[PDB]
Amino acid sequence: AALRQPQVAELLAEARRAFREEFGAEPELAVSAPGRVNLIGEHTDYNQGLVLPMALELMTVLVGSPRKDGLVSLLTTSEGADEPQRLQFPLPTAQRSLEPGTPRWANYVKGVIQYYPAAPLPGFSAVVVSSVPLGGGLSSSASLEVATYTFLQQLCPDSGTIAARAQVCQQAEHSFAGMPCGIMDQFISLMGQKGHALLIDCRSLETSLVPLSDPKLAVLITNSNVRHSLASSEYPVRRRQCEEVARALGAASLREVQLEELEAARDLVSKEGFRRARHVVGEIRRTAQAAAALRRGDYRAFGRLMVESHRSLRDDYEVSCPELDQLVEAALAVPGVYGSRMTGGGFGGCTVTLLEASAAPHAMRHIQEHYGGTATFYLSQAADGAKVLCL
Ligand SMILES: O=C1CCCC2=C1C1(CCCCC1)N=C(Nc1nc3ccccc3o1)N2
Ligand SMILES: Cc1ccc(C)c(OC(=O)c2ccncc2)c1
Ligand SMILES: OC[C@H]1O[C@@H](O)[C@H](O)[C@@H](O)[C@H]1O
Repeated sequence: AALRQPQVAELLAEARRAFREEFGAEPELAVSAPGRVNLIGEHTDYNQGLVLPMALELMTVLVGSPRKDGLVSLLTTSEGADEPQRLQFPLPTAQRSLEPGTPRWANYVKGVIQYYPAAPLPGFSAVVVSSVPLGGGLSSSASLEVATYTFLQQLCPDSGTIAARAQVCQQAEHSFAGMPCGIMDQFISLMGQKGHALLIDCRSLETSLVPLSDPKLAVLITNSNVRHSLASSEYPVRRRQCEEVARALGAASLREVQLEELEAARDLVSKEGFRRARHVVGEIRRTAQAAAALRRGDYRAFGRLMVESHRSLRDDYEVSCPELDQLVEAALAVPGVYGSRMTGGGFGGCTVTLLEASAAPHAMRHIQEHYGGTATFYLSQAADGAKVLCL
């Protein structure tokens, strides 16, 4: 009974009802954008590396209608949202630009509106709902940024590219939520497809849609139900650390750097600096193998790379925590688990376990009553990206 069921028809239903009640009318548009689990490729995106996320059935829905009066009126019904649940503001102009503040959940919608590249953007009324656990490491913020962006395209079609929309959503994250993220979470929330993982090349911005085509197996996502303080603080520190190496090795990005390179050039960089880049340059290689493992149906190599990916995160990148360490070591003990790791930024959030669909229900007995803290489970079919339903 720890396993949360998606209930996506219900989430749209609740969003419509709450719109009709709040604004006096049926909403004209529904949009959705999913949260994400990163199978492997941790802390590689911002080092121009490779990531292998898939989109979750956990999503953010905006239901809404254009206004004439050039203002934005928002209601969120998400339980975890900080108060107030409602915010109204005028559209930004040459004169007045939006600014982050209170409430925080609105900062994501403001940021996307502030950097939306097309015109003219009319005002709108919208209800915001999400089944993505808020700050639980499955990209609630990217799904609300991308759900917002998708709603704005219905108001004012952009004439742009998938990467342009990801960088808009990424800019809102940087400027309005003070989180200097890579492109992974936005890219996956835009481009996900049911029954596929998405290999992203964060140097070239090439993307591959890789079938998840053994249904014998599952990905179990485990919510540790913690966020440590160091989370917010440490993500940029790591990022600045990766960039100092790249300075010192005359590389424009760590991507360009290979493990033979870094071992021969230690003297050039810090002992921390060398171990930060040892993850990244290590990780990027492990992903490329994990992609090529997935296509060959080599579940057991992908598994083992995954554990390497955790051990590099835990020991070299130091962005795991005892709770994650303990959900991973606990998963890796269960026969038919190919692999387990922390996913996303770390310091709390979720693990992702690759295992047999028959073995998965053994785990949720076991994890719940052999996990120090409280487990929540998602059994994730790989899902669609950003979607529109005309109402
Ligand atoms: O405070 C933090 C720390 C950083 C991680 C982060 C949280 C909070 C920020 C604002 C409210 C409190 C939780 N929210 C999100 N994301 C998000 N808030 C949403 C609201 C409605 C719909 C979808 C949403 O996704 N991320
Ligand atoms: C990394 C990897 C390698 C191989 C396989 C078969 C993988 O899993 C799926 O194909 C799959 C996952 C979840 N739901 C359905 C299918 C994953
Ligand atoms: O794999 C680490 C990831 O951490 C995420 O939470 C962040 O939003 C991504 O851009 C990426 O840096």
